Amino acid sequence: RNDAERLADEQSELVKKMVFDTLKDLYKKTT
Amino acid sequence: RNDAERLADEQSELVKKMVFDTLKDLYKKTT
Amino acid sequence: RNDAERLADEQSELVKKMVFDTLKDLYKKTT
Amino acid sequence: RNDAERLADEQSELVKKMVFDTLKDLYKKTT
Repeated sequence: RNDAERLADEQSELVKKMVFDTLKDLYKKTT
Repeated sequence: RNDAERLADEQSELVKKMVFDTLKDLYKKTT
Repeated sequence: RNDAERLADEQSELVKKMVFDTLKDLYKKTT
Repeated sequence: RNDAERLADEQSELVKKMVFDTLKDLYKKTT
């Protein structure tokens, strides 16, 4: 069993999604 | 919508894999 | 002259700082 | 404060250099 593995995936997915929104609109300001 | 989107996507996945490993070690110390 | 170079640094610095706060408190939840 | 901090720092710089290059190309298309 590895809760940290699955658990870590969650938190990581939360950050990746957050960056998307930011970088998304941020990258739009240029183009 | 534009390159700005496809970009933010490449960054997220990049940041995810990065933070993904971090959390792993974070819990490793105490699981 | 390269405004994109210096300009890019700014935006990038804004994201890095943002991630710090997030990852900071996020990494604290573990330890 | 703890490893959680030193970590978030390593991630930021990592995400920065990543987003730093992106912006470069973003403006490259139109500067």
